[PDB]
Amino acid sequence: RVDVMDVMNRLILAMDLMNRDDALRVTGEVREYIDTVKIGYPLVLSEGMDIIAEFRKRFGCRIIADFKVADIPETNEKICRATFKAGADAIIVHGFPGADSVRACLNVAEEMGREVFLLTEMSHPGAEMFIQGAADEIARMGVDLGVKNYVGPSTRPERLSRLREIIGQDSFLISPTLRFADAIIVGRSIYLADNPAAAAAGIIESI
Amino acid sequence: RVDVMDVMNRLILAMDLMNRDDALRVTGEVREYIDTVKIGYPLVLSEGMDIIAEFRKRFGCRIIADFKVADIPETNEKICRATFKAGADAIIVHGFPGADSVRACLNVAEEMGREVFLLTEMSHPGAEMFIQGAADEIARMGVDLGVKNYVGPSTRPERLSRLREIIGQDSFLISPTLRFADAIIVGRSIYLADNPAAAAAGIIESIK
Repeated sequence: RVDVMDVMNRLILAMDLMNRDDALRVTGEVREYIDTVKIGYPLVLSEGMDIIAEFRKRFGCRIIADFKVADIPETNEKICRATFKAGADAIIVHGFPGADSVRACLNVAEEMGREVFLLTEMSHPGAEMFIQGAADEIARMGVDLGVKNYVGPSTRPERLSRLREIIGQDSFLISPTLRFADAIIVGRSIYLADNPAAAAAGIIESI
Repeated sequence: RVDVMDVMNRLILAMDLMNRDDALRVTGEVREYIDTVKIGYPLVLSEGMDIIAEFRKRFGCRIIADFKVADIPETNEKICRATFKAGADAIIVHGFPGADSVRACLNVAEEMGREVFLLTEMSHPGAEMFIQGAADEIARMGVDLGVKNYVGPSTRPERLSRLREIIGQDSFLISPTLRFADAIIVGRSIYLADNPAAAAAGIIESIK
């Protein structure tokens, strides 16, 4: 789809290592296979937000900030602004705090020319308690607000098809499958592999 | 209560300013009235996590990291560990992602001798959609897991009474009232005032 991001090889690296040397080194080993990297709080809190600009300059990659933004609207605005100022191309935001909290993020993203990904569901066991039951309504909330980028789980394929039905065929969907999602997110299988390149290149072979 | 934190004057400063100079300056202006300061992501992402240790050293204050932790268990562990290593005395965690996500935080806090605050509810308008309906069950989940520190909203007094009933009389409850909560959180009324010290001192006079 032209109006949503192009992710090289439909493979997003979840760079969840917490030290700068390893994150930069392991990312380097697989740089030829991916142009989009997802980073989260453990890395940025440990090493500083300046690491975002570092990735983009050293590897030329898009950065998705997996910050699971989940505050009140005013605070969400400030988190998004700081994150985009640091160079992030996109930010992942929770839907459970409701529509105004999501809209706050969309406002800043539109202002600054960046993207919001709405996290519709999670797949860790505790997600059954509240998240699973809210997933469909959160996805619909996103659609109603004009959200064009979504994160959904891959552990249950039939959940991905359901998400697709809600968000439509054109919105961008990434999942941690490619019949429904536009790109897959892979972390450990790559960054822990004794040969990250052998892991990455292999995954792209199947894709 | 002896086994939960003593907050000076029952007043927590929500230091939500985003630049280091102002945050340190305005905090300095009201330093004698508070020993517990809540810091969030806008400040820490803008200025670095090193600012946490700076607050504790310059003001001798306790720091609560209002990071609204809301990830999977493994990632929650790492966020908590990084935050505690940076010197935070406590961290605020969402309950919506469920019990294992909360327990991950509790594990690290117990290891490192720090505290987890469970956020049971929020008071912005959008909170009605999903958070309001989950609040009682989240508070009960906290109790069942041995959580001793909670954050609840104050805009609805009768919600604080309900929360207090669930968590019992001894757990520590903070809220943005003092008949139910152990301490109140104040931000803008203090840090955005021609004379923050006048605001802080005044608030403390009402508390008796």
